[PDB]
Amino acid sequence: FEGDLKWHHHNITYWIQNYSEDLPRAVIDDAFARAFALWSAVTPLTFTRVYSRDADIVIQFGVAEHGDGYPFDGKDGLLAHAFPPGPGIQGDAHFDDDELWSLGKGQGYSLFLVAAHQFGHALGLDHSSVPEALMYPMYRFTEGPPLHKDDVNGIRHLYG
Ligand SMILES: [Ca+2]
Ligand SMILES: [Ca+2]
Ligand SMILES: [Ca+2]
Ligand SMILES: [Ca+2]
Ligand SMILES: [Zn+2]
Ligand SMILES: [Zn+2]
Repeated sequence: FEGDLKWHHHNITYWIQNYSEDLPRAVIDDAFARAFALWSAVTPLTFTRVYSRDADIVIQFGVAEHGDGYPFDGKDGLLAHAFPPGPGIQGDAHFDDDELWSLGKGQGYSLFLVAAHQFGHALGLDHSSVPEALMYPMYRFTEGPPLHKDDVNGIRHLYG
């Protein structure tokens, strides 16, 4: 009788399929690892980076129509999107490479912050109505801690 789209295994894998040319590959790797670690700390879930098309969460940079019927829209506007837990395209996270990806300081959008938000979706979270929460549906650059009680409550409601 229990519902919520969620992963039914606790060790989730992820594959960085390609790379934006806006940042060094190591910096991109580290941004995604940091975004997963945000979630990992407060949940029984683990995240394992793999090199495999068969990862749970496939990560892809793309522009305009990129093969899922949810085209990106050029600069600004939509930044990224992610599908809820499930097989194949489900669980995957895509980033609009018509954006300038950075660490959010000076110019462009923080790849770390956007990815942390997308990974919330990829793990089954919807949007928050709390302006301060990571899952609030608007980008605000911050240097400080992104998680709010509401984000932690949401993920723990799903996974314990
Ligand atoms: Ca964990
Ligand atoms: Ca865009
Ligand atoms: Ca997937
Ligand atoms: Ca870009
Ligand atoms: Zn997409
Ligand atoms: Zn969102």
